[PDB]
Formats: sequence, structure tokens, C-alpha cells
Amino acid sequence: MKVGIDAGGTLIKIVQEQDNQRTFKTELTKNIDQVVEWLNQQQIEKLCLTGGNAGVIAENINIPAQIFVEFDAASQGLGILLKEQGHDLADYIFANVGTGTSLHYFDGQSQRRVGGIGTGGGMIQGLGYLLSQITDYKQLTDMAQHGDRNTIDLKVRHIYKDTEPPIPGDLTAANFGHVLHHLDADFTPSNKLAAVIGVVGEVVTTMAITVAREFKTENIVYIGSSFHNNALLRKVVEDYTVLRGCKPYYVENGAFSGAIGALYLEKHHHHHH
Amino acid sequence: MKVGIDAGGTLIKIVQEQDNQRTFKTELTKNIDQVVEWLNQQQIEKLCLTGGNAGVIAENINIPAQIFVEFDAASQGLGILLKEQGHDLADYIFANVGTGTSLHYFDGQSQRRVGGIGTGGGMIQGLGYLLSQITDYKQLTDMAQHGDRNTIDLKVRHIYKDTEPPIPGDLTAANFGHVLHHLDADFTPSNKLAAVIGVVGEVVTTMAITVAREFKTENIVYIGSSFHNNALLRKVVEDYTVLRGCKPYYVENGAFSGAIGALYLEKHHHHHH
Ligand SMILES: Nc1ncnc2c1ncn2[C@@H]1O[C@H](COP(=O)(O)OP(=O)(O)O)[C@@H](O)[C@H]1O
Ligand SMILES: Nc1ncnc2c1ncn2[C@@H]1O[C@H](COP(=O)(O)OP(=O)(O)O)[C@@H](O)[C@H]1O
Ligand SMILES: CCCCCCCNC(=O)CCNC(=O)[C@H](O)C(C)(C)COP(=O)(O)O
Ligand SMILES: CCCCCCCNC(=O)CCNC(=O)[C@H](O)C(C)(C)COP(=O)(O)O
Ligand SMILES: [Mg+2]
Ligand SMILES: [Mg+2]
Repeated sequence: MKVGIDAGGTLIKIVQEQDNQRTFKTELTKNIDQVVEWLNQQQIEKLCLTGGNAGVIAENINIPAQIFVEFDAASQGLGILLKEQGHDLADYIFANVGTGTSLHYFDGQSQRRVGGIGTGGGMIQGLGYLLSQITDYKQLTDMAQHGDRNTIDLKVRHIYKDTEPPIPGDLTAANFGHVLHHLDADFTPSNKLAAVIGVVGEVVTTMAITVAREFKTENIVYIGSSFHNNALLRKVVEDYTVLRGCKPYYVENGAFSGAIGALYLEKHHHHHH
Repeated sequence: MKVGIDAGGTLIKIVQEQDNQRTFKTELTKNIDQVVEWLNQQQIEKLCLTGGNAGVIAENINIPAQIFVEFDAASQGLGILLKEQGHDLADYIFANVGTGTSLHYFDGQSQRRVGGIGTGGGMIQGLGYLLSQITDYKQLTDMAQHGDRNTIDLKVRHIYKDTEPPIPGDLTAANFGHVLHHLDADFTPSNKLAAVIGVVGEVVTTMAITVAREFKTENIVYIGSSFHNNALLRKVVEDYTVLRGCKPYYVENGAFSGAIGALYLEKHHHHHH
């Protein structure tokens, strides 16, 4: 039994490897003591750790651990998953939409971080809570899926009206920019939450397409737990990526890229010269 | 009396020129009929118009009008204001933070639009209203200035804790990402509004610095009415621009760039070959 753990800001992702097969597990970072409880019931010779909370797991258990930097671990695990899933890409941007969002350019050989933004899953939860009082992640995301953004967001065509606009009229001109034009609307929790997911998706995708243009790649791979149980977010991102002439990729178990990467990096750290 | 009008999504900006001197006026786009009332009391031979609502003014009054595209009008008026204010820049990004945000690269000769995002003034107002029930712009912005974002936003150092992080620990990791860690906090209107201004500023600045890097300029000029009565927004943007090694510029009357640009373009449209 080997174990890779990516202990992030909101979720701890665990990949248990037992004889040619992955078992995937998640736990809330809030419940990190329960991950330690679990580890203490296993027969594990070594922990392969990454993520901001890796140090906390390592401090709190007597199993040898090695820590890897999340950006390299994520890149490496993602490279493995892409190849397993039949994608042999020469280069790509990857956008890791976790608690927050980190953007990387992979040139075929290694990753470099090319930007980031605090619009991600943490915003969906936190701003979602302020607008709906919902704390349960499944409830929040389920509620959002069929929300109508029309009374909340302003489009370019709302500003330009009968004049042909200088950029496409369907584009969002201002997230939440229609609220003051609809002050007698019922701003339902569903509608508000859809608009939160909308702005997060639009910001992420805009940054990803911008760095794809800068680094001359048409491929953009989207990973992170923020996509889980959020088909709306996936659609916002996929649609706008395609509109801007890039190819979006989503990866089965992509949220476990870092954990897979930690196991791989540990394995290949052992060499000599 | 010559008149330039930039009739935007939220504000109509008017520049009245009378014998070597500008007079600046603003009106809400909501009140566009009151701009037409005003125009009908003046002695104006021609209107120089730009912005999404230009067509509405032109349709509703019997004074000859010529319409200019806002991106060129803004660029040209901004170039005039920069030189008047002692800035002789070889190149720059300009970020027009209006109802929404439009980003341009000026290479010394002309502008091209290099991106945009729906995070801008309209979001400040609309999301601000959803979080505070305040509709008055001065009240909203004044309330926000001294808000404390600490119980609302998550920083990198909150995730990494005792481990040295791979990027600076003071950076926002997740806008609104601390809300679920402070569910018993008093989320005051001031604090919520500061966090709205924060995310808008951070997104704008992140996009501006990214395109500054792409187009190889260190100069970033920020214009738009979204900065009016919002010293907090100005500070968020200035600080993060400087952190990322770029030089921020704010322009006196920069929000009137388009209106000034329309008057100039009209003037120089008359030539022959
Ligand atoms: N079961 C869940 N509980 C809470 N958040 C979830 C869950 N599933 C998905 N998420 C979403 O995923 C985000 C975290 O993404 P992830 O890639 O795991 O980030 P991190 O590495 O920072 O923990 C959350 O902020 C939330 O939007
Ligand atoms: N008196 C005001 N009333 C309403 N909004 C204001 C006012 N002053 C500044 N603003 C801010 O400026 C934004 C509009 O910026 P501006 O550059 O004029 O945009 P546009 O060209 O789309 O009208 C508003 O969304 C708001 O955040
Ligand atoms: C004060 C100026 C604000 C500028 C901050 C905006 C930029 N912020 C960032 O680039 C960090 C965005 N967040 C991230 O990259 C990730 O959330 C990270 C901090 C790496 C932690 O990883 P995850 O737990 O996997 O999200
Ligand atoms: C559906 C996919 C969403 C992608 C939309 C995100 C990108 N949106 C944009 O680039 C438009 C941002 N807004 C602007 O550039 C301006 O608000 C504009 C529409 C030009 C109108 O000018 P202003 O009234 O001066 O703000
Ligand atoms: Mg992570
Ligand atoms: Mg404008």
C-alpha cells in the first residue's frame, strides 16, 4: 500500500495504490484529523505528500513522509492522466481551479506558473453562502444549476441596443450589471448562485485563453475539484474556451492530479549517478 | 460650443468646449432624456458621439451628429490627457474600467483591444446591492472604504500555514474563501463591500499585468468612472500593479477620455487628398 495525498485548502485528495489499481478518496481539509485516523489504520510504509496542508499531516503521524511542491506534482499527475485517457498533447495551458485558481504553461517537458487568481471554488462557496445561506456544497451547486442569470448579468447588446457593437453582443459586459435595472425582480437563490458560478467561470476562462495566446498554445486543460457536481461551471468554461478558438480538455480524476503526481515523483526521486 | 459625449452603459460623460477650456459633466445613462433636454437648451452646431448609447442620443435630437467607435475615441482622448499631464509614454496597456472592463495595448501609434472582463463598476454596484441593499453609488462606495476583508478573503498563508508557500503568502488565494471559516462572524455591509471591490480590483489588475507582460510594456494606465469616489479600488489596483513590477498611471479626467477623443476625431476627420 502506497499513498499519495494532496492536502489542499478545502479538500484532501488521497490516492491509495494497491497492486495495479488506484483507489480515490476525498476528505474535507477541515477534517484533516480524520485523514490521520484513517492513515493510522493502514499498513503504509511511506506517505507521498503535496499541497498546503501537507506539513500538517506529516507533523501529526509517525509514518515517513516526503513532500513535493504542488505545481510540479499536479503537472506530473496530469501528464499521466492525459496519456492514460488518450491525449498526447505537445503543449497546453492547465488551469487548476481549486480553492483558488493557478494557471500553468506546459511546454511538453515541464510546467511554469503563468498566472493565478482568487476566483475559484472558494469564491463559489463563500460568496454563495453570503447570497444564499447555504453551506452544504452539494446543495449549493445543485441549486445553482438551473438559475437564470438574465436579470443579474448585463450583456454587450444591452449597452449597445440597436447599434451593432464593436465586440460580440452576447458577451457578458458586466457580471451583476443588470441587478440595478431589475430592482423589483425576485433575485432567487438559484439565479444568484448561477451568477456567482458565471463570474468565476468567465474570469478563469478569460485568464486561461489570454495565457494560451501569450504562450502560443491552443490547448487548455481544466482540472480541480471546483468542477465536481457543477455541470454549469463546466459548460461556462467549455463554451467560452471554444468561442475564443481554444480546445478545452477535462480529465477523469483530474482533481487527483497532484496526489498521483506525488506518488510518481517519489518513485522516481530514487536514482543515482 | 462643441460637444463630445460618451454615452456609456452607466454614465454619460459630456465635454463642453468653449473657447480654450473644457467643462466636464456627467449624467446617469438612466437619465438620457435629461441629456437631450440639456442639449436642446444649448447652441450646438454638431454632436461628437461615442459609446453604446450614442445612437439613442442621435435618434432623439435634431442636431447633426457623428459617431466614433469608443475604443479609438478612448485611446485618442487618453493620449491627449497623458501628454497634457506630462506623461510621454512609448507604449502602455490601458484598462478602461467602466460598467465592464476593456483592456487595450497602445503601441505608440494605435490601440488594439487585447482582452476584457465583466468585472468592473457594474459588478461593484450590482453585487454590492445584493450584499448591502444600497443603491446610492456614493453611499455604497463610502461604506466600502474601511471594510475589513480578513474574515471574508483567504490568503495563500492560510492554506500553507507553517510551510513556506511556493508563491507569496500575502497574496489572495481565494476571494470570499474565508467566509466558511468564519461562519459566526458579523459580515458587515462594509466588510462585504470591501471584498466586492477587492475581487473586482484584483481581477482587473491581474488581467492588465498579464497583457502587459504579453505585449512587453511596463506601463499600465487605468481609466474609468469606477475609480471615482473609490480610493480603495485605486489602492487595490495600484498596489498589485507595483507588486508585479509594472508602473500604474491614473489620469485626471481620464473617465472623459472617450468624450475628448470624440471631439478630436471629429475635428481631424475633415481633411482631403
Ligand atoms: N465535497 C466537497 N466539499 C466542499 N467543496 C467541494 C466538494 N467537492 C468539490 N468542491 C469544490 O472544490 C473546491 C476545492 O477544489 P480542489 O481542487 O480540491 O482545491 P484545494 O486543492 O484547494 O483543496 C471547493 O472550493 C469547492 O468549490
Ligand atoms: N455618480 C455615479 N453613479 C453611478 N455610478 C458611478 C458614479 N460615479 C462612478 N460610478 C462608477 O462608474 C461606473 C461606470 O464607469 P464608466 O467609465 O462611466 O462606464 P460606462 O462608460 O459603461 O458608463 C459605474 O458602474 C460605477 O461603478
Ligand atoms: C493583493 C493582490 C492580490 C493578487 C492576488 C491574486 C493572485 N492570486 C494568486 O495567484 C493565488 C491564486 N490561488 C492559487 O494559486 C491556489 O489557490 C494556491 C494558493 C496555489 C493553493 O492551491 P489550492 O489549494 O490547490 O487552490
Ligand atoms: C459568455 C462568455 C463570457 C465572456 C465575456 C467576458 C468578456 N467580456 C468582455 O470582454 C466585455 C467586457 N466589457 C467591456 O469591454 C465594456 O463594458 C464594453 C462592453 C466595451 C462597453 O463599454 P463600457 O460601457 O464603457 O464599460
Ligand atoms: Mg489543490
Ligand atoms: Mg465607457
